[PDB]
Amino acid sequence: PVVKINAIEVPAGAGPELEKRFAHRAHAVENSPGFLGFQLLRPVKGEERYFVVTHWESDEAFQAWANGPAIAAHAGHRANPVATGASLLEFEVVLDVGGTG
Amino acid sequence: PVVKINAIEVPAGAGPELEKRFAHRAHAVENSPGFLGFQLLRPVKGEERYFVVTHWESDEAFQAWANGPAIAAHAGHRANPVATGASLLEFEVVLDVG
Ligand code: HEM
Ligand code: HEM
Ligand code: HEM
Ligand code: HEM
Ligand SMILES: [Cl-]
Ligand SMILES: [Cl-]
Repeated sequence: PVVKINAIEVPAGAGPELEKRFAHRAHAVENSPGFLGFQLLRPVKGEERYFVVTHWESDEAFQAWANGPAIAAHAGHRANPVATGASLLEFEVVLDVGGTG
Repeated sequence: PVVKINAIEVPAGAGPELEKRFAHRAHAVENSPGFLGFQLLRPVKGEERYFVVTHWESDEAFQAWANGPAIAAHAGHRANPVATGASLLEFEVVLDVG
């Protein structure tokens, strides 16, 4: 599997509103092919950006969503953005273990 | 829950060996209190560092481990470490959907 993280620059003070918007749209990507879930991570130390950590079965699955449906879903909305930049960080999962055994 | 990521600088070429070392030691943290697992993420685009993404029930559980047992578990071992730097990135989980 792969991990695609949007590392989003959020002005100081804007975090609560950004979190509210993500919580409201939390199920926006549900059932997209190859999609395995996401987390929104609020920065506490060592990073100032929020990390939007998304998980996919493959890079092709991610690319299909990001280039097609993700973009199309924007028409007929528009409130924001509060973010002032983003960087996509892309990775392959080498290992994934749980906490117990 | 919280996420503590060690973002480790690995020299080009050293990735395979680093991955081998983590795979061998993959269950080193198992059953530590508050520990919920980890992933090792190999960088493909937009980052050059490996991300060691660890999951904890609380910051306190992480701090207990990092300051105590994680350090003590090094004695009586030698490997020449391949990484050339690391940054701990710390976060709180706002939402986690499947
Ligand atoms: C510069 C480019 C972009 C801008 C300005 C933008 C801006 C926005 C804004 C304003 C929203 C609505 C949030 C709100 O206020 O409720 C949104 C939602 C969203 N964005 Fe974008 N975005 C961009 C690119 C992308 C890309 C490239 C992706 C994914 C590959 C993406 C994925 C999403 C998703 C999944 C939502 C939630 C949609 C829903 O609730 O149905 N965005 N974006
Ligand atoms: C999968 C779950 C995702 C959700 C629910 C989501 C939702 C959102 C929302 C609500 C915004 C507007 C933020 C604001 O008010 O400033 C946004 C912005 C944006 N998203 Fe995400 N997104 C997701 C994944 C991604 C991914 C993986 C990417 C990268 C491929 C991405 C790229 C972007 C970009 C480029 C923006 C505009 C940021 C800016 O203007 O500086 N999104 N997304
Ligand atoms: C500059 C400080 C550090 C150095 C030089 C260092 C170096 C190393 C080396 C060489 C190994 C063995 C890898 C192999 O098989 O070759 C190792 C293992 C490990 N390190 Fe460290 N490390 C440092 C700090 C830390 C810290 C702060 C933590 C956690 C908070 C940590 C957590 C671990 C863990 C969980 C292992 C797996 C081994 C086990 O305990 O069974 N290290 N480290
Ligand atoms: C929980 C799973 C973890 C495992 C299995 C693990 C394992 C390892 C291993 C095998 C090394 C040596 C890598 C090499 O050969 O260069 C290492 C190095 C190190 N680890 Fe991790 N680690 C874990 C989590 C952490 C965390 C959360 C931290 C954050 C403090 C950390 C801090 C360090 C540091 C500071 C080094 C030395 C990096 C360098 O010398 O540049 N480890 N760890
Ligand atoms: Cl985002
Ligand atoms: Cl590490």
